[PDB]
Amino acid sequence: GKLPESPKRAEEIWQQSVIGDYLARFKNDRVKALKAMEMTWNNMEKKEKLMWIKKAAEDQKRYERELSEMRAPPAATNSSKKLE
Repeated sequence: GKLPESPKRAEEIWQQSVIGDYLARFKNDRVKALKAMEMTWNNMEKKEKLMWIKKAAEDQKRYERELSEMRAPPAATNSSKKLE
């Protein structure tokens, strides 16, 4: 495929999700944002971490598809195929 996108499951769904409010607080606090997010993810365990993945992994699809599509003229019909 492509390039559509490429979520990132964990760091994607969540980072973008929080980093915006984390970077916003200090207006470029990223330093804190990255931690507040990193830590907060690891201290949690598989709970957060694993699940964060699926959020953007669940979202990653859209985007896989963008690509694949391409190549998935079939990967679209002949798979990419549909194809069943």
